Amino acid sequence: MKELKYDVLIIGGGFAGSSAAYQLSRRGLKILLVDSKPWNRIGDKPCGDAVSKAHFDKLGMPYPKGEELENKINGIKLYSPDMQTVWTVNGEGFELNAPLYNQRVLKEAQDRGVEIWDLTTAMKPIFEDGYVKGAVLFNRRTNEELTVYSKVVVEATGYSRSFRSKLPPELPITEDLDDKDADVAYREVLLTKEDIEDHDYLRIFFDQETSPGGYWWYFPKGKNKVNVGLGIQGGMGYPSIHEYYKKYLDKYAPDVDKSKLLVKGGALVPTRRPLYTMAWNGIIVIGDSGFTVNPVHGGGKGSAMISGYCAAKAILSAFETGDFSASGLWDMNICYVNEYGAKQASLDIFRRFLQKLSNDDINYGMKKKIIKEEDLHEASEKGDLHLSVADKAMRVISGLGRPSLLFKLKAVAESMKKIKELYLNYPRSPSSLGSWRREVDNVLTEFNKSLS
Ligand SMILES: Cc1cc2c(cc1C)N(C[C@H](O)[C@H](O)[C@H](O)COP(=O)(O)OP(=O)(O)OC[C@H]1O[C@@H](n3cnc4c(N)ncnc43)[C@H](O)[C@@H]1O)c1[nH]c(=O)[nH]c(=O)c1N2
Ligand SMILES: CC(C)=CCC/C(C)=C/CC/C(C)=C/CC/C(C)=C/COP(=O)(O)OP(=O)(O)O
Repeated sequence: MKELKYDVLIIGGGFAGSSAAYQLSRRGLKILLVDSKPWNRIGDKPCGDAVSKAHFDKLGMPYPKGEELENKINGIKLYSPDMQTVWTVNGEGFELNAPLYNQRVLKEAQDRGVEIWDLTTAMKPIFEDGYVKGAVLFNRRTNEELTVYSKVVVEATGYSRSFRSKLPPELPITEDLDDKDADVAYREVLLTKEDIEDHDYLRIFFDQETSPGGYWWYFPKGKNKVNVGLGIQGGMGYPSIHEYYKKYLDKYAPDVDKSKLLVKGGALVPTRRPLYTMAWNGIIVIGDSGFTVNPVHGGGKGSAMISGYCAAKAILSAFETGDFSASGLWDMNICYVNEYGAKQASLDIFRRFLQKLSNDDINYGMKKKIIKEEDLHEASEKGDLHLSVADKAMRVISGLGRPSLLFKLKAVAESMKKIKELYLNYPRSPSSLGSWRREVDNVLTEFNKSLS
């Protein structure tokens, strides 16, 4: 078959893959990006389409404009199980036309010298001499089966992780996902009968009965269009998520016109710390494939762009040293962990605590204001549950006269603090990965027991 040689092969053109291509463009490298979907459908995976504005600023990513920006977000209203207490969190964000923006990022990267092949699937990984040296592609637009060699393969295949899963199981880069470390999520976009009240605000409904292990959401895409859906924890034996959706839709979205359905569908969402290493010999993994999703609220498009940035940084370093080993690509880990990874690890622990709380716990916690918005902002943005804040909440929880998991909040804050410092001390070399990883596991397995 035909053989082509590139510097970098990016597999997957999602938020992760497109950002990696964008950040790498116009810097002396020959890049090829492939995606199984046709160009017009790239980036249409079922999503809430809600991304923070802060993510676009930090990475120097182009703002969504025109048709790419369906609705400006100014904050989030989150509700209690009994709908009695409503917290409001202010902050600017965007309700996106995800495929439209995703395709502009691709188009711009293409204008910057990056070659993009749509309708192309990476079938078989080229693994020779202990290294990832490319992949076998199938371009069904030209019906070709090409062999593409590369110094670095960027794995950005989403939750399916279809490429790296076909690699030898001895590679740390083939770490799989535990069922309970993921949520299944489903959403629909409908037009509403009446105009949406406070359409510049997102709505999040916490309820362990209507969405166990997750939550419901009401994300307005305009004055009369809303993205409504839910997420539940996998590997728990819960019935189909569409059963939960069909049963409790009217509670969280009574205003929607069910005869004006636009899109529908669902997918898997990783809710854990990232891969213990996101880089190995001749390969870097980003996006959902590298578990870059926020463990608490499930947002992963912002952190996918971040992983793409760090992937671009590490690859440029690898070429300047001519070293494409795990050691030569190790900056991928150091960069991402400092940017979002260390936060994920801390929120991984906090997630496990939240998922086991009862509706009575959440109702009491929100009504009695165990934390204020000042520390809530500090939480899901820095991953820090300050010990002074936990103490302030525990004094309120002390007023509870019934048994509850809330009484372990201080111990949770200490475990979060512990694993946070552990990730900030991420191994400087691949030869320390095994030792560090087992220490992380010990922290987690210990914590799982402390919640009982
Ligand atoms: C229902 C629901 C709701 C939400 C969310 C998820 C889900 C399922 N998320 C998470 C967010 O959707 C997700 O984390 C990001 O899209 C991750 O971007 P990726 O590019 O890694 O994935 P993505 O799946 O988009 O990328 C995979 C791409 O690679 C291609 N591909 C795969 N295998 C291939 C192969 N072998 N060869 C070629 N191409 C291949 C696929 O065709 C696809 O284009 C979210 N996030 C957020 O920030 N806020 C939100 O509101 C939500 N809400
Ligand atoms: C539904 C699933 C699976 C995930 C949803 C993921 C979420 C909640 C995304 C929300 C992103 C968004 C539009 C946030 C806007 C509101 C907000 C609190 C933004 C916080 O970001 P910053 O802009 O940094 O906040 P500040 O600058 O105000 O501190």
